[PDB]
Amino acid sequence: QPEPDMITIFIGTWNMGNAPPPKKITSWFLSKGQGKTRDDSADYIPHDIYVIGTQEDPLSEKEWLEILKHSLQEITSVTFKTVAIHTLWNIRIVVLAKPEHENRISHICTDNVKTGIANTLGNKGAVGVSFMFNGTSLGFVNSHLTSGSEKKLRRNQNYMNILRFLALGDKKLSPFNITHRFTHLFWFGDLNYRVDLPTWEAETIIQKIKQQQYADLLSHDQLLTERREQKVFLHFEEEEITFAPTYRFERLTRDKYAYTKQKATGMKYNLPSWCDRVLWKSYPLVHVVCQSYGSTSDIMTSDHSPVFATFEAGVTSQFVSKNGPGTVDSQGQIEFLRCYATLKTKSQTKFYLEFHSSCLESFVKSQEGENEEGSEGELVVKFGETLPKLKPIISDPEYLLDQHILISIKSSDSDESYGEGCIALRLEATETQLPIYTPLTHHGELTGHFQGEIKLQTSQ
Ligand SMILES: Cc1nccn1Cc1cccc(C#N)c1
Repeated sequence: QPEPDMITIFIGTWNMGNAPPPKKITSWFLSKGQGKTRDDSADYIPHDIYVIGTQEDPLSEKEWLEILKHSLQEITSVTFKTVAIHTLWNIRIVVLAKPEHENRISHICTDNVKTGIANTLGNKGAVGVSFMFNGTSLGFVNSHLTSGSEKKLRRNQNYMNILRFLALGDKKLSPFNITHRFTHLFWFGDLNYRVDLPTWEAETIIQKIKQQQYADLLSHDQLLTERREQKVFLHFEEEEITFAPTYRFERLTRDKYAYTKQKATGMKYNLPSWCDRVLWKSYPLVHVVCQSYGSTSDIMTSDHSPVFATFEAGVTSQFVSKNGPGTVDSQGQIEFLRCYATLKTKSQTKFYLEFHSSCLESFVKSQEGENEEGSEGELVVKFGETLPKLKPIISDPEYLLDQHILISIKSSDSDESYGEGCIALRLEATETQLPIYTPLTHHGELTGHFQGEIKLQTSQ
């Protein structure tokens, strides 16, 4: 029975508004309603992995697991295995997989981050799950960020605290936060970004939604505008939104947006908004295609509609050769030529690199580079031809070209990372000097660049 080279992943996000669900929620798992929807001809075909994020979830873990498993069994006739379930307050993530994947899944990690301080600590934050699927790392984050049209800066701060402090994936990757630890990272939830238009435009906004004319609303979506200005979710993707705003509805219909200020809302307006979102970030040149992104029309127990997204995602097998794992394969090498880092830092310490990869027995520390002044005020750290030759565990090009090298640039004085990036080994050629590039980030913010050339030797 062959190992897959592709899987399909369902991502769901639903703020349940502290209400039990209705008896039927199958439309959610089938990607039916508004937006980019799944073809009817696929309805019996199970996804490989279902990841369900809920917010304001009033159910026990047991109660929700029963509803999810029975939902998927009715759809697919498959009894899904529970990979992980993790709850922080009323924020929950559930990972379910086809039984045929049970022995493909390992290294399951769960964590949560509570956001805010005092007043603002007690119900917002994130839960997450990570695991290996054969040779591929997968990470999943469900976050409920700060509410309120006038708190986009707080939401961006929540994002940075979640990606700094959520402890998922391989702890040996110590310089790297979750935005570098996974082949595929899915981040979803009630991100709570609003359509930033005047309160007096509420009925105009409703009109536009009834006409399915979303262009002038999306141009004011705080998540799209904040992402465009590189304030949040740097280097994440999102599919185009072609579904109505998922918030704020009157319960038990989808016919009415309830936007007016009420004591129940702290006298705040809730203009129609795309609160409920799915984004992702995959390593360079790994196959990831969004095949649905939409909202249900028939689940109305909450003031939010459920959102679905599905993805094709490239996966690799757990590779064994006569040599690695357990030794190097002398027929393989990774060389870096003419490499330099450009850092936004004002500091004057020496810097060294760390190369981390599951194609190495352990990470590799370089010698210090040579600092020069850049023409426009920057620090340029030159490595020239000084970088250590990396010794992969397996030389087979069917393995090695699918791998990635994570790069950290660290201060010699403090050993702290100033920047983290990732280089794909999916090169146009082997035994050939080829340009490489990655931006560098720290706490998910741009801190500089790493560029140079690579020369990859495989056994072919
Ligand atoms: C195969 C195995 N033995 C111990 C732990 N695992 C990984 C695991 C745990 C729970 C659910 C799944 C699935 N699906 C996989």
